[PDB]
Amino acid sequence: GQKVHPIGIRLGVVKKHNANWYASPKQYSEYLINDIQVREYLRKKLDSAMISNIMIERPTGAAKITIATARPGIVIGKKGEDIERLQKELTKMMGVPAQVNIEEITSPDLDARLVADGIGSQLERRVMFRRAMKRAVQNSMRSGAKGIKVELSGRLGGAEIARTEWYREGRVPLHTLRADIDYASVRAETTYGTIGVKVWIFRGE
RNA sequence: UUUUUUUUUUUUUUUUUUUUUUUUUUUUUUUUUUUUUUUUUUUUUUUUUUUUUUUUUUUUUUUUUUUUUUUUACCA
RNA sequence: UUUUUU
RNA sequence: AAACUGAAGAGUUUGAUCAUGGCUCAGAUUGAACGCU
RNA sequence: GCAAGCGUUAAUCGGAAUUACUGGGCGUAAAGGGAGCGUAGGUGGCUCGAUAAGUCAGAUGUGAAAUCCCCGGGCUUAACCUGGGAACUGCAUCUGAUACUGUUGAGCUAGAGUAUGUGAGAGGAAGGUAGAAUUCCAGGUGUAGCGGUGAAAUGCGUAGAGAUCUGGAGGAAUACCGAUGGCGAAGGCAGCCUUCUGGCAUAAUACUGACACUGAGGCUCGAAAGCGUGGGUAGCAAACAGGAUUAGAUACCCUGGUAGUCCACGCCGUAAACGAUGUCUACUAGUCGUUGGGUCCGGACUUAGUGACGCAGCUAACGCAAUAAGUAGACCGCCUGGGGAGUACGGCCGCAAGGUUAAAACUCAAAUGAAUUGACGGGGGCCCGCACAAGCGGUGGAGCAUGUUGUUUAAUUCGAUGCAACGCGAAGAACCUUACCUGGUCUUGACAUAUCUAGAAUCCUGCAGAGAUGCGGGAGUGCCUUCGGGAAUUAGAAUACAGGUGCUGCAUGGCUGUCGUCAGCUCGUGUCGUGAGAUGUUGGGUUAAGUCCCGCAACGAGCGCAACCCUUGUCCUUAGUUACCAGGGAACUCUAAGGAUACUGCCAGUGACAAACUGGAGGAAGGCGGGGACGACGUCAAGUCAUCAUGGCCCUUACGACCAGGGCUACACACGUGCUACAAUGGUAGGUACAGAGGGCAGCUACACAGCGAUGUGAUGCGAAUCUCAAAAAGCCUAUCGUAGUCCGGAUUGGAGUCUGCAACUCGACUCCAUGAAGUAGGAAUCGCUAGUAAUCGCGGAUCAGAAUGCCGCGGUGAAU
Repeated sequence: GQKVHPIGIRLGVVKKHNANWYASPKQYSEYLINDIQVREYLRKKLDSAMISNIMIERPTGAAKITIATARPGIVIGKKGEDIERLQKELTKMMGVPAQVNIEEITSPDLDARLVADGIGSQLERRVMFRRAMKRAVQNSMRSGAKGIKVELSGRLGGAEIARTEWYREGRVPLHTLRADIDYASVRAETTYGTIGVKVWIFRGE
């Protein structure tokens, strides 16, 4: 526990906030609470389709939610009937129409959250942690990442003593502020406890 | 028995001349030390064996007892 | 000159 | 014609190593005993 | 896995090459006898013969049968029985062979010895002698110290020391030479001279003719200490005495000091007696020293020693390496896990001390060698950081605030505990928070889904009660679809369950501290090593930096460093309101976006023809311009299950849930952080200046009036570059106080109020009047700070109804070193 968040330290130099609205000092708190509610609802509902970058920007009441997923087809549904239900469920627990327009991740091996959640799903499927970690490294490296680091922390393989393991390939220079490093941290709820999964994908400058 | 020596702080020792209680070691609190020693700062601490007696005042002067040491306890 | 221990 | 056919190692000293070196084990055997059957 | 058996125990061999004949070792792991001489023994040169014992071959006799093995035969198969073979590695007697061993005859010279000439040497034994120096004694001069130590003190000295000079006595050792130099079997042996005496080295000739090597027992010699008798006795010095040091100091240091050390003659018989390496022989790259000879032309060669390197070979490695630990041979000694133990007992030796030979029980699964990586050292070298030093100001003493301990309580909720817990979680406990205590209560429950019964929810009410709660009365009849009805909704009908700040941070995730913003930490390939590993990453510089350059069996890479980010320092451009004011202006400040500049870029030197450093110019800025964020691999089973999430454990009319009151605020006490002071560089009373940043509808308030004041009423502007908080204080001028516990300090207490809030008793903050406590500069000890810093002065904000001396920021003045 001695490292800054890669996204947060880069929030203004090369990255952008995944929430772009403006409020007044009194309105801001309720905007933020509603935003966090929508985010947690979305991440629990669309847990099948591999969404990674839900972005909330609300211009004057009406909002424009933008989810980026690697599998837009399943979350949109047939002719677009799941997306309408999602639209109205968002609108119900926000103020007025939440236009959710859905992007597409054309390289799911370069997004850190998709890699981390894949490793997590494999871990909850009682797959060897070393093999899952190495598979993710290989997949990202041959998909074209300039660097990938993946850290697995916890009771790995049912071990009584938790340990931290990791693999790195490429550069992933955390201290460089202009590095374009995607980062994700998820948890796999195994049968022996929680295993934390951290993924750094360094893509350029 | 006897004659001398005395008995005081936790201990072992100083007083004292009627007008007061002492070092040292402790002990307690601090401080140095990772922590304990050592060390350094502070403190606390005496029915002066007891009991009559004299004095305005006694641990100190008298008398008794009581512990302590000694030294004696011999002749048939 | 004088630093014992765990 | 034949009597000419036979040879395995492991554990344990160290943070690790190689050596030394003891201890221990896997085999065969019995005029056997004991326990369960 | 075995199976009518399967396991255990006992016992033997195996594995164990762990007694090694096959088939081990002894430099450092256990192991070379202290060294020699030599007895028994073992082994042993060349040539020509003899013999035929060993040896080899053949034949014969025998080596019982059974068993083992081979080929078969009979039991239904098999076990079993059985025929014939093979074998029985042996012994005996004859015959043959003669390479080797034995026994012999003759011969030989190469191993080993002899005679003769030269040479070196601390080889040994006995005498004598010399010169320095110490000590002692006796004198002359001389006067107050000497001596000793890290300091001292003991000690010596005015009865005259020490110093200096002159005589005398005596003992021991032999500076310089002096040297991995010499000699000796080892132990050992140093002045010089004589005597007695051993070995060695060397050139040639002659001679003997295997006379040799090794060697159990045995004998001899054998450092130092020690023992006996008799002498000696200067210095040194066990013991011993005193002085110091120390917690102690039977020591180390100091001052003395006896045995002993010296001699003679004897004992002892042991040493890390070491090269931790038995002796002897042969052979096997080389290079450079040195000692004693010799031969040739200052060198060359050859010998016997004595050293340093270094192949092959050897070794576990270190290392050895013609002076082997290599390649072989002869003989001897020794080892067989660590302790017990080189001990006991018994012999033998000894005057004794003791030596020598040498077990066992028992006990433990190790004990060891060499090397590797770290860590550490009261090891070495180089370097950095407010680490010290140089300074400035504090803390530790007072009162108060706050946190913790302890104590006390019904409870004083829980966690944080060396740095890196203690104004920490908590960015703000009257109720709430709240997790604790007392009491009053509820049980699918305050909260989610499954469900079916009525109703739009929702609003207004009465009483009882501290409240949670309990019992009752009125208004409303939703909306879309419409007679199935639906997003919400109130009271349960029950099972699932919910709920748990209950436990385990030593089951965990996430998050954080810390070494430490220290400069490190690794990897791939290559190479080296049996290997753990190494190299890279080390070295010469250089840097803030594993920064950079150059070397280099390394070549490269990664995370760290730096840079990219924010802020500040100068300028330019766009823009000019609510900002600004030089002459409505578009100058300026400012505001807030985008850029410019700074790069060792230029100059001079130093530097390996480098990296780099030193100084200079220009510039607002000069070398990293200043400040921040950014915290490598990892370490502390570091902190957090009470933010959260979570594995497991635990409670489900209760450890869950609701309400009122109380507690978290108690104080013999102790500590940690602070604030206010102890005053004159100041207090007080008047004037008069100069900020920044931040907040404001969950509000800030112009102004007026009332009040001593906190505040209260009316009212105005402002979601703010507009209005406001708001006046900055320290500062400057004048007066006064005149060193006093005061005109310092402002705790504590009494009284009266204002606000916030349902509510100020426990337990709020301010205001006013009165009181006026300790405190006069703080022990041992200890902390922060290197420049706009410390010190000091005010001003904002988060949390927040109210409640900062804490936290987070802002500017003012502004050092010392």
